[PDB]
Amino acid sequence: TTAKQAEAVEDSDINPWTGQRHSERYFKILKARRKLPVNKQRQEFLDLYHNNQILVFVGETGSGKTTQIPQYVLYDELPHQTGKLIACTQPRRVAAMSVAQRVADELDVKLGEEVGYSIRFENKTSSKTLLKYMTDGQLLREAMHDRDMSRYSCIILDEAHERTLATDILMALLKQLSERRKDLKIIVMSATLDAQKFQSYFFNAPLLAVPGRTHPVEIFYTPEAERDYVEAAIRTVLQIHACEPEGDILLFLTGEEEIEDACRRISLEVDEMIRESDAGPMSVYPLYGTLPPHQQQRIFEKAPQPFRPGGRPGRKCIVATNIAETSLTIDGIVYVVDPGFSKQKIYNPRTRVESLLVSPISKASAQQRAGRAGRTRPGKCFRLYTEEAFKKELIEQTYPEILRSNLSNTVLELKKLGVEDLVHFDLMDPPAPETMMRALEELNYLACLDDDGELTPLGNLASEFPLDPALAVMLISSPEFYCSNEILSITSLLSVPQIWVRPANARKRADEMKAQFAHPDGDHLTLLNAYHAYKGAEARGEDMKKWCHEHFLSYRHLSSADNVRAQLKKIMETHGIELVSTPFHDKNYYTNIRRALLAGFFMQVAMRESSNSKVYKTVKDEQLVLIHPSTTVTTPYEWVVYNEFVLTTKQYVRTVTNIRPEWLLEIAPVYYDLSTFQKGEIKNALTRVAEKIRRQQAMKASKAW
Ligand SMILES: Nc1ncnc2c1ncn2[C@@H]1O[C@H](COP(=O)(O)OP(=O)(O)O)[C@@H](O)[C@H]1O
Ligand SMILES: [Mg+2]
Repeated sequence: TTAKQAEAVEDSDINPWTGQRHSERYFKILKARRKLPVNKQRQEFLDLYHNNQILVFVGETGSGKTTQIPQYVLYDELPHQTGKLIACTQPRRVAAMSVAQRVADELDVKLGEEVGYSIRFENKTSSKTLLKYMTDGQLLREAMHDRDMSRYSCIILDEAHERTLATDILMALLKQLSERRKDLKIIVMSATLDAQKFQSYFFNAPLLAVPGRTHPVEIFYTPEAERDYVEAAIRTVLQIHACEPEGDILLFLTGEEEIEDACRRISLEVDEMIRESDAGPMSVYPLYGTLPPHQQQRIFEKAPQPFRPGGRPGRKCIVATNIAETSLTIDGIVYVVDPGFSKQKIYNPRTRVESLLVSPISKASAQQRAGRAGRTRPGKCFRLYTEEAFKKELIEQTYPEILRSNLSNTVLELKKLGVEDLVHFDLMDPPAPETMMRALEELNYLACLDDDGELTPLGNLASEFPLDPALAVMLISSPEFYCSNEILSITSLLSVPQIWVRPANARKRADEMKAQFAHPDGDHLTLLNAYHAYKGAEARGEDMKKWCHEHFLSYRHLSSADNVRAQLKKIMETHGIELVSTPFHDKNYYTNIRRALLAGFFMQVAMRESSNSKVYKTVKDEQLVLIHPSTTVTTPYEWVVYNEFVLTTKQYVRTVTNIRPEWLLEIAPVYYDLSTFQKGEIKNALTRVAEKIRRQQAMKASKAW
């Protein structure tokens, strides 16, 4: 129970968890581990853990705080083994999976056995699991079925400073739960030191702070901004690899596509650089949210060394998103390239505009990025933006995600959790009252709540799905349109990255191939066609990776979509939701699907303003939009249902499907209650089609007597 006793247990020959003998790797890694900053304060941790129910832990990135602390807890409760588990929550998937693998290696056990991870649609655990690294959202969803979280004896909320939505809701739930369950330990971990609010919130909880031990980082700035930050970044990476000593490079970018393309171009220009120059070898690794486990783990490979000793220093380049900002640490990094951008989620209430958007980072973010370089040795950060700009463009911190998000899912989850008074829920930072209200009416239109604010059977059923309320409701309602299977496929496809691949060498081909999958009526149906082609090839016995390459489709994203589809399907079967399909010979096959979309996306509809323009106008928001140029639809109809709302230089809607206005009035009578529309073109059009519907009811057949 004391620190040295725990160490002596760790030092033993046999593995206490598996009854097998420890490997040499285990002792190598152990001896390595005990050099970490958190180690020398282990005892001080244990004390604080032994005398307190709730504890606040604060340390810099690279301390050991995520990999070591759960293990400290594990070995501490080892002598009196409890039947419950240890949960560590990471706001980022990749962090959870990667760290799970690491701690698996440190405990000398198989991943998914004693140490396991839990992500939405990705479960690497079993009955053997004592330590689970999960996404905070995943734990939040577990709480909905288990309000007291009876399977956990200790819960470690990690990376709390990121102030994500699920983390905050979890903090509230756990504050309220610490009063009921005194047998539950709670450890809140952070990187930013200002956790006095965390203390005050959790009944003045104690604080353990690890002294920062980062080496000095020298910060470099450009003279004047460079418009295209990507090639700036690439030329920077090249200039470093050619004109600097030993070390590894951390290059921050925005998303998957940018990262892959940049990796490829860097690889090319480095390859040519080898044949012509003094520059040594350089391996390049991508790092982003959707990346599969193997490719995640490949970033921890060590750099290649020169062809001949004494010169040509070789190295690694990690082209990562802001995951590498604070969530995880890579050793060997000495240089950091910071273009100053990240993909941030923004939400405007009034305009109802929810969107992902590449935007300027925060001052705090910038400082973290710079900080990573000076861990092992003193390092330098190349910031592409100007110093003056740094000083006065950059917001000082990224505001709480709660403050900038759609709270429909949140309110649904809270209702499922039993919260009967939302506007008093003791969250750390209460959301804007009008925003949460908007969540309430959005839930009202989906018929997930009754007039008493309680869950509709449909709402309760919707909470059982790992989906946004709209998507969930669409899926659940689909049997009424006699196309549940197809809507399942489409839900799955909508829940994974885009499936299209467009390599630089084969663009014209790729595009054309994409066009071959195109359905005339909409993008959802195009996705459906591609997926069906994929399943046909799979059934036929084809090599699906080769088939996907050959057809310019992402095998990763498609297989992922199939995984998601499987899980959603068995959730559907559990709760008695019918799986039905219209015979393809029927003329209503596609119309049933297009209509089925309106069950969940009746609020994301736009109307073409005139024939003299390609401009569409959203319903009840009066937002001017264009159909995104990445459409398989060559003939957009007057009315469209869109899935996404992206903002670049112009406001786009993405993944649109042609619909008939009558369907809006039929499937969505309450929301398209015409008397609740403002004066304008949309109201007039819908009025005309309504009056048209009345003419249609020419029949006077019912009269009986
Ligand atoms: N997947 C991994 N493979 C090898 N080493 C790792 C891995 N993840 C983290 N580490 C090491 O563990 C140390 C502590 O980092 P970690 O505990 O993951 O996060 P935190 O910064 O919260 O402590 C780092 O110095 C890093 O070198
Ligand atoms: Mg960590």
